[PDB]
Formats: sequence, C-alpha cells, structure tokens
Amino acid sequence: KGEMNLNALFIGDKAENGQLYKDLLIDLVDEHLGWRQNYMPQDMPVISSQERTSKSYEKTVNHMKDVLNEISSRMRTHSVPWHTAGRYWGHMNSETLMPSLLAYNFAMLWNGNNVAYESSPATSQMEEEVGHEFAHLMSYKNGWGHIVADGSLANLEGLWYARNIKSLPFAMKEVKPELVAGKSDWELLNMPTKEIMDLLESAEDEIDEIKAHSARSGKHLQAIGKWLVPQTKHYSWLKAADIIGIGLDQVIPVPVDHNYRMDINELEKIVRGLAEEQIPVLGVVGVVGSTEEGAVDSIDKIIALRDELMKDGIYYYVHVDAAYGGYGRAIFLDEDNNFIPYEDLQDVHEEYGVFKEKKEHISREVYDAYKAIELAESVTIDPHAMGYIPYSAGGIVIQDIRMRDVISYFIPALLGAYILEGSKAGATAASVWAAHHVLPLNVAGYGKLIGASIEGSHHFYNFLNDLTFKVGDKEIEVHTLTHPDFNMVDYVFKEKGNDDLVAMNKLNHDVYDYASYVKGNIYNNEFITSHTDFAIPDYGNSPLKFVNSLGFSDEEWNRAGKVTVLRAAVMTPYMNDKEEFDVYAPKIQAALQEKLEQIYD
Amino acid sequence: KGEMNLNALFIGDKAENGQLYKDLLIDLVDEHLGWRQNYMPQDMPVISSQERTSKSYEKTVNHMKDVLNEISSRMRTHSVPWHTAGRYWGHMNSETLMPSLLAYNFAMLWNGNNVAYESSPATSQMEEEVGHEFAHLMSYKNGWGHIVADGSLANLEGLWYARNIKSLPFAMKEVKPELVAGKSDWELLNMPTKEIMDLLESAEDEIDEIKAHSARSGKHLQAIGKWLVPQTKHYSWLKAADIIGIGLDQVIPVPVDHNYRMDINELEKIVRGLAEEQIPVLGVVGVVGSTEEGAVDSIDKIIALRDELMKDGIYYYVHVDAAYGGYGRAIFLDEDNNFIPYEDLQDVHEEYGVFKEKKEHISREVYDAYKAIELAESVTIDPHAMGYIPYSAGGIVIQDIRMRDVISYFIPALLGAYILEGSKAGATAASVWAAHHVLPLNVAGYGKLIGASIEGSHHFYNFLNDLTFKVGDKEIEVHTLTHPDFNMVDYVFKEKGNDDLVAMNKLNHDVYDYASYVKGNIYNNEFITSHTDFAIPDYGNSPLKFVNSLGFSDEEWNRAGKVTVLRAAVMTPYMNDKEEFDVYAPKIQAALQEKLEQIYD
Ligand SMILES: Cc1ncc(COP(=O)(O)O)c(CNCCc2ccc(O)c(O)c2)c1O
Ligand SMILES: Cc1ncc(COP(=O)(O)O)c(CNCCc2ccc(O)c(O)c2)c1O
Ligand SMILES: [Mg+2]
Ligand SMILES: [Mg+2]
Repeated sequence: KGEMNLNALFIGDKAENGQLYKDLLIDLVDEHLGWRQNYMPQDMPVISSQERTSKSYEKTVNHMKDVLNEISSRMRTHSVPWHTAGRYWGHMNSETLMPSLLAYNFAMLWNGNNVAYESSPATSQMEEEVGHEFAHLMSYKNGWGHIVADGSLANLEGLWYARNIKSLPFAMKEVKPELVAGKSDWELLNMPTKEIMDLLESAEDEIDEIKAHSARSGKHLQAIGKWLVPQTKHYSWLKAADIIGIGLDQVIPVPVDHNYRMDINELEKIVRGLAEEQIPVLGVVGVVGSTEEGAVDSIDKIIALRDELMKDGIYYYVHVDAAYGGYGRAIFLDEDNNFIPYEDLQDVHEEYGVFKEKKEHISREVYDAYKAIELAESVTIDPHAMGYIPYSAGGIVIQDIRMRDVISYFIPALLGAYILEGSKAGATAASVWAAHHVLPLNVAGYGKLIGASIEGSHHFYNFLNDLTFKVGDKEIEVHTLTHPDFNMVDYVFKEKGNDDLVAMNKLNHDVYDYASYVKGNIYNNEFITSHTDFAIPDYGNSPLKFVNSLGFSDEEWNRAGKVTVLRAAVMTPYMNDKEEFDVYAPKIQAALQEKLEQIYD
Repeated sequence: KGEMNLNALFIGDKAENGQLYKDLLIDLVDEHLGWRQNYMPQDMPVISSQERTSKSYEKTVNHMKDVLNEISSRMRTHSVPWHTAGRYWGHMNSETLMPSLLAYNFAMLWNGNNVAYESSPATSQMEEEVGHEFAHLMSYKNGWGHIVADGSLANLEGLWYARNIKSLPFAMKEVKPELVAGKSDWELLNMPTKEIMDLLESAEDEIDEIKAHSARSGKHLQAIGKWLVPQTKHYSWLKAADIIGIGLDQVIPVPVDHNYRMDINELEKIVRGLAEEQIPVLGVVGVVGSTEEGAVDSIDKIIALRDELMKDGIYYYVHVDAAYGGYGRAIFLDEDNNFIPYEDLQDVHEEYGVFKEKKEHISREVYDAYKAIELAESVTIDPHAMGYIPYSAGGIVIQDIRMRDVISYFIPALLGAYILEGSKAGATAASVWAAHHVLPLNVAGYGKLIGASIEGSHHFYNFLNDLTFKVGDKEIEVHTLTHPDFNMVDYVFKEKGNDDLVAMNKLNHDVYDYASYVKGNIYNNEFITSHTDFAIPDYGNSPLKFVNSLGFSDEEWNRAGKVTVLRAAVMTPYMNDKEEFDVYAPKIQAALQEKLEQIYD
C-alpha cells in the first residue's frame, strides 16, 4: 500500500499544515511539563506565584522578548526560502520532515547526553536502533552504525577506521606474530579486512596490546599507504587526511569520466602501478551522490576490481561516501528489506507510489552500484541530507560490528567509546528515529520521498533542455551538463553564437548573482540556484565532451580553465506530478527571463 | 543593576513558566509560518483543502501521532529528572535556558547550514558575533572563535592548531628559509607562537606553499614534540592524539597535586628534562574545571614557567580546556569587560546579585588562573556545559584571529574553511547568540548564573561534612574529597570503623546503584548522583592524603588501587539561597538514609 501522504509530513510551502505542527508541538510540550510536575509530586514549585507577577520577572521576560524579536527580524530578513514548492532549485535544502522537527524539540526539553546511557537512557536506546536501521539500509548482515555530527566527521571517522586497520597486521607482528607467521611485509599490508578482525578477535586476551602498536601509537602512518578518492571528491576528504595523519600529500585523485564518475580503468592503472612500486592502498572512496554533479560512482565495479586484484595480492578498503545519496537506497528496498530486482523496479515503484509515470527513472548502472554498497566496509550517510532530518545530523555505518573495536576506547554503554566525537544530543537521535519510524527505510516510506525528488529533478531536466530565451536581439539557450544519476540536475546558459567560454561563465556567474543572496533581498527572489566552477586542476578534461558539444574548442577550454555550471539538487517533494511542476515552470521562466533582461541592459 | 530574575529564563523545576514557554514558542512559530506565506505571496498553497481532510492524510497523521506517542512513552519512562531544584546532584546537567530552547526551535524551521553563508546568511552572522563574544570572554584583543559540535572536537581542533604550528618553522626552512635564517633546528622547534604568524603573515605570497610542507603533508608529526596533559585529563585528549597523528604514545601525563591540579613543579621537571634530551614540547593543556573533581589548573603558573623557560630556549603552546569552566570567567568580568580586582570581587558580587552572602566564594588561585587564560593561544568552552545551552554545542576560541590560516582550506564566507568540521546548524548559533544576548557574558548576566551554581555547591559542601547516618547498629559518615574550586563537590561514604578501602568503595558504588538508573524506576528516585573511580594508574598517589585522612593506610591504598568517589557538579540555579536549599536538604537526607537502609538489610 503506497497510501502514505508525504504532504502531511511537512509543514508546507505555504504553511498548509501549520496548525497540525503547532497542535502536535504544544501537545508534546504539555506532555513534558506534566512528566516534570509528576516527578516527585510532593515538591512545591520553587518559583512563587508572586515572583511570576513581579517587575523583576517582567523586565527580564520583556528583555527575552526583545532579544527574540531581534533574532526574528534577522531570521525573517536574510534566511533562504527553500520551503517554496518550485522556486528554489539550488543547494541540498528543502523542507524538513515534521515528525523530526517535533521529536527534536520534544526531546530537547530533556537535553539528554548520548555520550553516556546514564544521561540519556532513552535517546541512546533510540540511537542503537537508529544504528541498526542504518546497517539494514545497507543490507549489512552483522553491521552497526551511529549518528555523527556531520558527514565530514563521518568521512573522517571512516578514514580513522581504515588508517587503524591497515596498521593492525604490522602490529600483530610486533605483539603476537603467531597470528601473521609466514606473512611477508607486503602480504601484511594487503590483507582483506575480514581476515583482520577474524584474527583480531582470535587474539582475545591481547586485543588491547595489539591496538597499542596500531596507528593509535603514531607510527606506520606513511607505511599504511595512499588514499584514493574521486577527482570529484568533497573537501572533507582532503581535510580528513590532514587530521588523521596520512597527509594531504599521500592523497591520490583518481580521474573521473565525462559522467563525472571515477574512471574504473584509470583506477586500475593507479592501484597496480602503486603495487609495482610496492606502495599499499589505504583505501578508495566511492561517491554515491556527488556534490556538484549528482554522480554515483560505480561501487559494483570498484569491488569487482578489488576481487580481481585480491588474486594478485592487492586489497583496498572501500568506503562509500553517500552523504547525499545514502537515503536513496531505500527506493531499491522492498518491505522485507530485500533488494528489488531491476526487472520489477518500475512495476513495484508503481504499486507503492514511488513514481507517477511508469517509465525508467533509474539506470542498471546506479541500481547495481547501490546494491554493491553492501560489500564495502563503511558508508557515510547524512540524515540532514536526503533523510530530510534537520541539521545537524550525519551518519556512519560499518559492515562488521566488531570493526568498532579498532577505534574503541574505555546498549553500547558509553557509546562515546565506539565514536570519534563525544557529547551528542539525544534529541538528534529522536529526530532520526522518528523519521525512520514514520517513513520506513524501504519503498513503503523513504522510497516514495526519494522518488518524488528524482521524478521532480527529471521534469526540471526536460524543462531546461527545451528552454530558449530572446533577451533583446540576443538568443540565450540553456544546456544540461549531464543526465542526472540521482536528483542533481546541472545547467549552463550560453549565447547562441558566442564561442567565448570565459563569457559563458560570466553569464552563468551573473545569473547566480541575481538568483542568490548577492543581488537583492532574497524575500523578493522568484528563483534561487547554486553555482560551481569545474576547473582543469581538479576535474581535468572531464568537462571537455560537454564544452565541445556547445561549440567550444580544446584551446578556448584550456584557456578559460574552468566551466561555470549552475547546480540544482532538486529536493522539493512537490514536483513529482507534472501538473504541479507545469504550474511553477512558467514562474521559473518568467524569473530567469527578467534576470537575463537585467544583465544585458 | 543585578535586577535580572534567572527564575524567568527557565521553564522551571515544576514547570512554573510553562505557559511563558508555550506562548513564546507558538508566537515564534507563527512568525515563521507568516514569513513563509509572504514569500512570493502570489503562490497558491499546493496542499489542497480537500487533501488536508482526506483519509490518506488522516491515516498518515494518525501514524505520526502513533510514532510520537511511542517516543513520548519512552522519553517519559527513562529520562533523567535533572530539572528538580535539589534532588539531582550528579552530572553536568540541569535545566537549559528558555531563550536558547526557543531560539533553537524557531531557527530550526529555517534549517540553515552554517558551513556556507548562502545557506544561512543570518545564523552565520550570529556565529561570527558568537565567536567574538567568546574571544572577549577570554579578554583576547584580536581573537576569534566559533561553535564546535562538542568539546571533544574542540580539543581536537586545538591540537590541530598546535600540531600544525610547531611544524611551520621547519616548513619555512624548506620553502622560504630566508624567514628562519640562522635558526638552529632546535630554535625552530621552540619559537613563540606570536613569532610564527608574524613570520607567516610576512610571507604573503607564499602562505599556501608554506602550509603545504606543514603537518598537513603528513610529515614531522614525531618531530613536533610531546603533548603534555594533566594526569586528570579528559579522554578527548587521548583520542585527539590518536586522530591528529601525534600518537597516544607521544602523550606525557603530568602528575596532579592532592587538590588534583597539575603539580607545576612536576611540570617543570618534565619540560626541562625533555629539552636536555632535545625533545620539543608540542603543548600543555590547562584544565579550568576538571571532569571528576572540579579542579582549576593554575594557568597563571603555567604561562609563568613558559615565560621563564623562554629564556632557556624552551617554548610550549598553552591550550586551556575550559569545556566546563569556560563560562565561569564571566563572574570575573564587569560590565565593561574589565577583569574585576580580587579586592573588589565580594563587593561587586553583592551589588550585582552574583552571591547571596558576602563571603569569600572564590580563591585568588582560581581568580588569577582564570585571568591568565588571556595569554594562552586557544581555549575550549562548551555552551552545552556552563553556558546552559542545550546539546549539542561546544566551542573553541583562539587568541589571534590569524591563527586560523594554519588550518584554513579553500563574514568568514565558507566558515567551514576555518573549522575542522563541516555542516553546522545555524539553529545552534541562534541558541548560543540568544543566551549571550539575554544573559551578558559578565557579572550583569552569566555572572549571576555561575554564582548561583557556585553558592549552591557550597551549601552542598557544608551539608555533607556535618552528615552522619545511623543505619541499624552502624554509623556511616560522609566525607568530601576536596574544597570545590568551581561547582563540583565530590564525596564518599564510609563505615565509622571500617579500615577496608575496598569496602568503602562498595558502599559508594552501591549508593550510586540506588541513586541512578541502575536500581529502580528513575521517576521514583528521590536522589540521583554520579560515580567515578580515581585509580593509581591514572591519578597516582594524588588521592592518598584524602584516603589517609579517613583512616586508610598506604598499604590498603596500594592494595585496593582506587578510591570510588561520588561526584556532584552542582549546576542547579535554585540552590543559591540557603533557605531554598534547607528545604531540599531534609529530602536528600531522607533519601540517602533509606538508600543506605536498603544496602544493609
Ligand atoms: C558526498 C559528500 N560527502 C560529504 C559531504 C559533506 O558532508 P557534511 O554533512 O556537510 O559534513 C558532502 C557535501 N555536502 C554539502 C552539504 C551542504 C548543505 C547545505 C549547504 O548550504 C551547503 O553549502 C553544503 C558530500 O557531497
Ligand atoms: C575539561 C573537559 N573537556 C572536555 C570534555 C568533553 O567535552 P564534550 O562536550 O563532551 O565533547 C569534558 C567532559 N565533559 C563531560 C560531558 C558530559 C555531560 C553529560 C553527561 O551525561 C556525560 O556523561 C558527560 C571535560 O570535563
Ligand atoms: Mg565561482
Ligand atoms: Mg565504577
């Protein structure tokens, strides 16, 4: 039964459900104040009745009102209207799920600390469950997970896992070489991750000593190997190296295709090349849902190469960075957590309400990529991304629960023993738990929400291709960068006969200026988007096919050095129906017209 | 004018101000829904009237209600009643400030991302100000700061600063040795931090290259030196080494006194000893407000030694870990941000309402320690500690704004360039900003809140000393560990004639069991506290004077190996008046009596 109305789980583009929120809000608030009053009910209120009616109180209350009135003016002047159903087409931001907003404020009134069960016996039991729901979303059979502060710190917590794991073999040589007897110092730096715990767990009475000689000691950080990341990586990855101690100098970027997914052949060249030079590979990162392109790296083809190289004695750790796309894997899961066969996807999506038109919306490349995330050792998934949970809430999931003992310090009692950070809000766990439990992590819940964002991005794609604008005696047309592998549709504007790639980049960068906070009050902006510069230094000639299809030469490309593209991670849940989009399409067009008519007069 | 009622800035032990909260809550909510409706007011609500009255909606709304009703049952069964005015005497948890709770929920409805101004043009302008308010709280003249996820990640961000800074000299040798010409490879690893930027800023066109050869490269992580921390350190510090790459093996614990503050003489022995062996010192951490003892390390005496050793060619970075105590430095600041002279403290505290009895409440040791934090390079301050802001919100403050260029990547535009983490809630900034602006960070605001927690801890101290309990034909008495240097009062229970330190530890650890979530429903617990085990491995014979004053020999001490103490970081704002405490004292005593009468029958 796809009978869930997603339009009820949101306050609304025009606050249509504002009464629902306020009623559920005050109903939850009143339940908390009642708990308080009934804790030791023999206790008399300390704040007297006469004090609550005194001038001391009024002057203090009237100042809180004045401070909140200042906060309100500033929030209502500068904040971004990404609640609009179809005028915000930019960053990874729309509305957030009402069940999470309500459960956060409700839980914040108890202000539990998840670092220790004794300061959160209930929100910590939620995060335990939230952790298993993450693992089952990844089809891990004995995995685990927890809520991270943000995705950048979950990528770091992953590299922490890797960095420590590559070093464990060497350390079992120095502490109990009976575990790695007969193993060359290259065989040690290329052991599969499953073998390492199966050994680490074997040495029961020595786990603690073995870990003391790990990378936790501070040594073997240049021996563990190089970190391989897509050329289109997030800065979290460059900084993660800096902090973990591998170094930004030991980070190798693997070139990307013209779909801006890692070239699996260029990946091979590098891994084999490094082993001929006898340098190990600490790990590779597969990006399911890129930052500026919305690209899904082929996890299926990364773990394939690893399975082929594992016969030539070369193993790599795979960490999937699904900060954006992690929650989209529920669109692939049935109500039993079994992965829908591709042949039955369009059919099942139609019976559950995931998609409104029974077409192909997802590729077998993206489907198989998502399915192979189950064979990687850790994944980064951000609830404050495609989970529709408010900031600040990220996630990390590990394939094997035992893997947390490689970073462990001394329910998971102090769950801060098995995490990188420390104090955590139990209210952030309640907001995630609530979302996962109102919206199941399969096609009966989040599947429908992910699907509305995807289908809404596809209407945006076809709307942009057909777009042409006559501004004066000029004719500007809009070009899409690539076919969306998820919900991010990228686009550029170009003068019909202008072979200047420098000028095309000044058109797009002026459109951003008028469709952002830069030019004008944003409360009067009828269209808002994002901008990104793809530059040869960090992207290569990956954007050359596209720039060439627009009339640009490899000489103008190598001159300008960058193509400025406009980004639209479509996360609106109100643009799945073509009829609703067709209502806001004329409004996006009337805005982009007037914006273009203002940078040319 | 100390005319601020702090009893209005809290919901209340018995929800006395619950209407105030609900009224201000719904008033702020309605202001947000109005902004939304007036963004592009020509737009028609997409959720139809007929849909909001359809069965699809009801069934989905009725399930959200069912999920929230489950969350509510679990939160109202297991959460801890630290709202009570005088029955919770344990962890660093009481109520939170109403202005922050309101401003967080208000700002969460916009869900801005502080990693980039374009996704938070208002909550990022608040965090900029929140950052300067941190720096002025530390009497920095050209400092900076920002909100961290938690204190453990702010300690790490500090060590990141240090780790990179010690390495900069070596790197200016490899990139522009004209900056460090004539400087021995020991003089480089012992340059004062001010000299390093004054040089780093001098090399304008080479900053980026110089940083590429820093610890960011991955090299010189064992050359930068050893990290010195108090024996009574937080685990954040052990883990910070692991992650930053210095190693848990390059961490030297400096022994603590019997006041459990670093022995400044034992500190000297180590620093000079290390330089005779030619090992540099990466930095020392001074703990203003310890975890289990509430101890304030002598910052005044740490920066003194550094000023004396800086003539023998030995410099150390000082980072103050004031996660707990950071906000208590406002009790020392007048309304002009000038540090009150100790001679005038009791007087000024009486005219502003900070203390209710004109006694001495703070020592010149703690006063001068707080005042010398101004000469350390970075400080960790947690709003979710003595700032009374709800989780999750920590802080880091740096003495020199330019110091952020040593970790910088590419208003502070992307403030995520000058931070360790990434995505941040702008709502966490609004809750901190609101608190700082309802409660000024001097004696006219937070001074009064800190003072009520201190004075409330002192009544707890004198209440425990005089405490004796006749349980059966036995007589148990209560002993305080040390005189509170802040708001944490520690205590032990002991059988009058029992020379067993093992048994005394089983009395206290059984009291914890009955005064915690362990034994019984916590909604029927009339007293809740915390427990900690001070063990020779990590504390030394620091607890020997105390264990000796109770009738224990150095042989029973060395046998048991640990003393179990009960911890009470008194953060209640309702125990400053002796009359109010004297109302809850009989209730703490009746509870501890019945608890003791249950572990002995
Ligand atoms: C694939 C991938 N991994 C990690 C990150 C960073 O995750 P964080 O949660 O931010 O730590 C990202 C990029 N995420 C961009 C998030 C974002 C959201 C709103 C904004 O306004 C801005 O500027 C950025 C990623 O793609
Ligand atoms: C001096 C000092 N520095 C850092 C920390 C850790 O800071 P975090 O904000 O937690 O990252 C601490 C210890 N803080 C204990 C915090 C706390 C609060 C509520 C609880 O229920 C528990 O268990 C812990 C510190 O003292
Ligand atoms: Mg640009
Ligand atoms: Mg114990």
